[PDB]
Amino acid sequence: NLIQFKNMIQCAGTRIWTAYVAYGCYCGKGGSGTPVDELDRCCYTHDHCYNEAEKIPGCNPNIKTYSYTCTQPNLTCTDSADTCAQFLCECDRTAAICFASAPYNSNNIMLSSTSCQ
Ligand code: NA
Repeated sequence: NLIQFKNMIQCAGTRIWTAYVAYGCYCGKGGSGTPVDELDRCCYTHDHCYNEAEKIPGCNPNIKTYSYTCTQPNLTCTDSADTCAQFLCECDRTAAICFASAPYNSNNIMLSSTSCQ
């Protein structure tokens, strides 16, 4: 669930989802070239994760609602039976935690430069 993902973001970190709407070559719609930094790599992986999520029968990353808990800054994916929800929650949780641990070079914001092949 896209809504859950953004809430899952501010749980683990301090930066809201808007800070990521357009960063590097992969954070934001689509993605190309090679990630420019640690954060952009976070987004790179997240996208491949969703692409994978779609290879699961009846599994759409945008609409599928999963179960998880937030004991800030701790995230927990409670799903175990539902594979889509499980796998999908893992994607988002991984990215949320990744985002919060990686640095934010405001320079790599909105750039496309030669960097994003
Ligand atoms: Na993306």
